[PDB]
Amino acid sequence: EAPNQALLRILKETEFKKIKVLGSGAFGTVYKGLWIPEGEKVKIPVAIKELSPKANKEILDEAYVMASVDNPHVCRLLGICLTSTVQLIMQLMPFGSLLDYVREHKDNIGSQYLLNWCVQIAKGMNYLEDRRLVHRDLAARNVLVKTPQHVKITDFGLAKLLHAEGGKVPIKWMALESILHRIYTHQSDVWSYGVTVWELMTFGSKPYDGIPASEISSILEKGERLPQPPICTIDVYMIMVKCWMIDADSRPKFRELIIEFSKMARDPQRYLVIQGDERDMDDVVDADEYLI
Ligand SMILES: CN1CCN(C2CCN(c3ccc(Nc4ncc(Cl)c(Nc5ccccc5P(C)(C)=O)n4)cc3Cl)CC2)CC1
Repeated sequence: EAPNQALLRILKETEFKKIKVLGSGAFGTVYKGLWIPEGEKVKIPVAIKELSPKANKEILDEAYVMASVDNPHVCRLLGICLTSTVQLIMQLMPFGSLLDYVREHKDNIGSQYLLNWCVQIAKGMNYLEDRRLVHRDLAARNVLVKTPQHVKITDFGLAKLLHAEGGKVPIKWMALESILHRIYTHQSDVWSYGVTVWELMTFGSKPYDGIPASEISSILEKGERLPQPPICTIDVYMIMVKCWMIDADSRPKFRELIIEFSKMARDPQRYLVIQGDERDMDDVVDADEYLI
């Protein structure tokens, strides 16, 4: 396989200011912050993630993956910070996760935005497929909003470079072959993409709500799937159901999903039916403009 010439960038802690906690949870807390490269006269809005030798081992594996990807629909790592427990410095996505955003603004989200997000997530995933990377945890919570017009895929803690494995994982986004056999493919990412689209089309509902994860395996086996969303035409709902087929070779490819959702994005009202669809920081630079 080709040699990975990606540059790991080490960043000085004295160059960052942690401003507020963006989130806390199972992982180490994520901070909003400012990165001021010395002598460069730029202020770069960043998100800093920190969770012990087991912690540093897991965070440098994610830094390995994120340092090796360069696409507009994939979250970008700026560098790492050599703290006793290593810090991941990434680009700040000001609007949070697409899951939260779609819930907070459901009364103002139209069909043009929903289908454009579907195109953009598929472009991210098609890029990860070109790089032989299996994300394994695609979900609306792992798609971040830079602007409502631009979204990027952001969580690589489970990603693997093509997969058999052992460990904890989110069952309600997983392809049935993964639940039963711990197998993962780009095609099983397609299954989670369908669930992610369903999360968007229902303005942020939880799949298989109030059903134990232990039950999900046999619900899927008997032939059951997630319901058609109210806003959804059979055209859109059929694409989801195709991602949830049993034969993984039968599900669509990410390059085909780009085409399909792109076509539906030219006549959005024909494919999604939503009521009232028609209706000192001077030196700040976004990470996407600060190159080297
Ligand atoms: C209902 N209230 C009203 C306020 N809303 C919250 C909205 C969600 N929040 C938020 C999270 C992230 C950003 N930007 C951001 N950029 C870049 C990154 Cl890497 C990032 N990572 C991150 C952050 C927190 C949790 C998890 C992660 P992960 C594990 C996906 O890496 N986050 C901006 C915001 Cl606002 C905080 C404000 C919702 C809650």
